[PDB]
Amino acid sequence: MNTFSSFRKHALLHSKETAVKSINHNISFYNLLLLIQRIATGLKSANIKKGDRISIHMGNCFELIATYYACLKIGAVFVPLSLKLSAKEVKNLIQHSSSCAYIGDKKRFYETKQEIESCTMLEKIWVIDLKIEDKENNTHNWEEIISQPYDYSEDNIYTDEIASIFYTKGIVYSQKTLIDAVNLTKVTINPRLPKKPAILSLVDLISPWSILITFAALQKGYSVLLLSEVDIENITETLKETQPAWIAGTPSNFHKIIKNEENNNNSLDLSETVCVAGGDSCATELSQKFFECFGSHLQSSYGQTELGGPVIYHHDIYAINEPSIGWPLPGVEIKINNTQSSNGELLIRSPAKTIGIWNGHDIELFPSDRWLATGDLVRQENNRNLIFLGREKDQIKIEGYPVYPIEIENTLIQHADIAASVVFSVPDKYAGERIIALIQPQKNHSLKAETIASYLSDNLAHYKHPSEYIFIKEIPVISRRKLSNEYHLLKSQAEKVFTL
Ligand SMILES: CCc1cc(C(=O)O)c2c(c1)C(=O)C=C2
Repeated sequence: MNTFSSFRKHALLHSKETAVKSINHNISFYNLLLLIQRIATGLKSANIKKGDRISIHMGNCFELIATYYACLKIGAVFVPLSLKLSAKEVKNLIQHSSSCAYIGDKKRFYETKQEIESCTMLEKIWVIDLKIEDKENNTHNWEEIISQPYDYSEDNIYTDEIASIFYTKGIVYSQKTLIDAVNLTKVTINPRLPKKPAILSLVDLISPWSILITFAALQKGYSVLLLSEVDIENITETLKETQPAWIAGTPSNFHKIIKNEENNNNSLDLSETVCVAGGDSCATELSQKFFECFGSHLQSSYGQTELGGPVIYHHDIYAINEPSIGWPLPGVEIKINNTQSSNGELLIRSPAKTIGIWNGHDIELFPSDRWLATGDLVRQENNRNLIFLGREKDQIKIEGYPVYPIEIENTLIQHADIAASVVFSVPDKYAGERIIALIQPQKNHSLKAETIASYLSDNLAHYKHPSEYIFIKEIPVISRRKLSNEYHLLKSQAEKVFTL
């Protein structure tokens, strides 16, 4: 069982349950399968064949998930085009990917029309809500692909065959890569037992992590809630109405949800809700601000397209007082380049092996034993939790020993008088580097400098101690490199500078 057959099995055994819903629409598992079958028939009637690449370019809608599944059913290689791409970058990917067809919605197509319609290898262009005067040549209305009943034609799909290309470099997934990537993602979707759960991903469904989440949720029998851009702009209001059991988002997504409660009397109840902050870093500081706002125990996921899917999962960030990213998922193997130290660079190999990189003309094959160098520094505890020591380019050297800003910042944020902090170093003639702490005092809370110093005496080794404190009422926009370059400016704008 491949990804489409897994969906079809659950769809046919739980046919009347809701598979996908929006605020004002819903489709059952069975009716979703019927839509998928119609699209497949339309694709094959348009002479789309196995191995043909199809660029997909649309916002969150039921047709997007059905189109993925229709591509999987007939073996058409789907190529999702991020909504963040300009018209210029969209056309480049259509050309680079050697796509011969394109499926998009009205908003994205009309932003991109000449570019799309000037890619001459595109035999078919299907647009949801295509305007009638634009039905001509190879541009078709989406209705034409579903106008014909399912023809019950068979499909021979094999696990080694290409399934999709996800551009960061076009990362090629086989059917097996997707099976294994969804299997990793399934382990990270753990809604609480309802006293039926709906899954929400705030990342666009065109983006690989949401694709995997959606497959994984449907295969577990959950419904998937799809939100529009305006729905997410009004996320607190949307959440109060839709009440999903599980929410994936960026750290920025959840920071926004926290901010909205400050100014919205009627509190949103996320206490039963399981929330997963997804990224390539650590969510420890977010998790604890997230707990005293909502009483919810934030989780995190760590992965990237080159590793197939999520590879490291923290099912309870707030339970670990040090910054940490969690535990390798099943089959995930790690290596820490920590020669002669306890801390080192995290190297990962994933059980979801991507096939290679599409370079326009050939697939650059990956030796399936290759490790990925993350650029992140870790230490592995006895229980195999990965303590997160930050971004390797951010480490500081003090008397030869490495110092990790993320670690100092996590200690600093524990103080109630500190709203936020950023630690970085500046050059120093005879010490090499000097540690600076940029401290943001909590509003109203009166400042107070040696308190920080004495606090840090009690909690970090001396060599990690900042040599200097810059008190600033707002920290600029975070890149410790840029702030280090602005060190003299920061001091001149500072409300106070304390030098030890
Ligand atoms: C599909 C590969 C993948 C991509 C991304 C991303 O945010 O780009 C993420 C993860 C996996 C993840 O586990 C949390 C964030």
